[PDB]
Amino acid sequence: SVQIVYKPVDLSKVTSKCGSLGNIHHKPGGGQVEVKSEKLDFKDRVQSKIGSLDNITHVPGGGNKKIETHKLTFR
Amino acid sequence: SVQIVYKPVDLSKVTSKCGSLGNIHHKPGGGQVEVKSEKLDFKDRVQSKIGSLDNITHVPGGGNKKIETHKLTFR
Amino acid sequence: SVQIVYKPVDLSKVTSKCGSLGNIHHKPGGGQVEVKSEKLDFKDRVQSKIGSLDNITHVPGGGNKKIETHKLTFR
Amino acid sequence: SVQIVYKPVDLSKVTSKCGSLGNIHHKPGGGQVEVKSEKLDFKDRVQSKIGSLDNITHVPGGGNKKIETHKLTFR
Amino acid sequence: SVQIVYKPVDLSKVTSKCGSLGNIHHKPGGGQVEVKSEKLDFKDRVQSKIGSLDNITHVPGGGNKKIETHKLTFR
Amino acid sequence: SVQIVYKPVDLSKVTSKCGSLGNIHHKPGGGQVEVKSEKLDFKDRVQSKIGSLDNITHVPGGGNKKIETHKLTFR
Repeated sequence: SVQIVYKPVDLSKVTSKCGSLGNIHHKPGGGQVEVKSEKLDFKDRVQSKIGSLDNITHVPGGGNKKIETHKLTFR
Repeated sequence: SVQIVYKPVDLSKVTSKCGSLGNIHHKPGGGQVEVKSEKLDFKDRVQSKIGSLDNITHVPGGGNKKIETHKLTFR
Repeated sequence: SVQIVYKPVDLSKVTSKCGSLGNIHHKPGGGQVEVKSEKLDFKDRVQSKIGSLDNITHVPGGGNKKIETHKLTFR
Repeated sequence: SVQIVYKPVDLSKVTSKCGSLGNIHHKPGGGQVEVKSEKLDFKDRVQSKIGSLDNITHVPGGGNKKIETHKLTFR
Repeated sequence: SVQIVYKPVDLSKVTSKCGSLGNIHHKPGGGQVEVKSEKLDFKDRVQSKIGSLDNITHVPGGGNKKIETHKLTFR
Repeated sequence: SVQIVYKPVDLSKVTSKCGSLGNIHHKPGGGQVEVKSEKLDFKDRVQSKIGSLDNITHVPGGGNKKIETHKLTFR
């Protein structure tokens, strides 16, 4: 006689908390911004940002990836 | 005689909390922004942003990916 | 006679908390910013940022990756 | 021959969240309270409270009680 | 022959979160309280409280109580 | 022959988080309290409190209690 019992159990947790969480910002204050430009020249792509206060959260990450394999094989 | 019992159990959790979460902003204040331009020239694509206050959340990430395989095989 | 019992149990946690968490910022204050530009020339991509206060959280990381294998084999 | 295996598993949760939780109160404003008392008589206990704004959380409850008994008995 | 295996497992949680939790109060404002008392008489205990703004959290409760019994008994 | 393997496992958690926790109070304001008392009489104990602002946390409770009896008994 042969008996095989195959009963792996998974109760595990996987978790990511990525970015800005639970922070307090109280009266954050951008000052005056002046940009003055004259007679400039450009011969390729210009990417420009101007501003008094920028608050930015950027999250390419925090991804979860679970790979699981089971392979009971007999004779 | 042969007996195979194949009863893997999955109760596992996967979670992502990506971006800006639970934050408090109290009276965030952008200042005056002045941009002045004269006699400029451009010969390729211009991307421009101007503003007093920018609050931004960008999340390309936070994706969950579960891949699972079972392969009971006999003779 | 043969009896095989295969019962691995997983109760594990995997966790990441990446970025800015639980911080307090009280009256953070950007100063006056003045940019004055004249007769500049550019032959390349221009990437430009100007601003009084920038608060930035960038998280490419904090990803979780679990790879798990089971391979009971008989004769 | 006799074999007895006694392996109850407990993974249970018990939880109470009693009182005031997660509320927001914005500018709650008690009015003017004026009490004028004259020529009174009291012949037993006086218990007295006077006030403009009261926030009160009282929790006599929210208790958790787990009673667990195991009694394997043989002949 | 006799074999007894007695291996009960407890992984359970018990938790209480009793009182005032995670609340936000923004500018809560008690008003003026005026008490004027004249020619009064008292012939037993006086308990008295007067005040403009009261925040009170009182927790006689929230207790956790685990009672656990094991009584393997043989012949 | 007789064999007894008494090996119970406890991995359980017990926890109380009683009182005031994680709250935010921004500029809480008691108003003016005026008490004027004239020609009074008291013939037993006086307990008295007067004040503009109170913040009271009182926790007679929140206790954790565990009782755990093991009684392997043989012939």
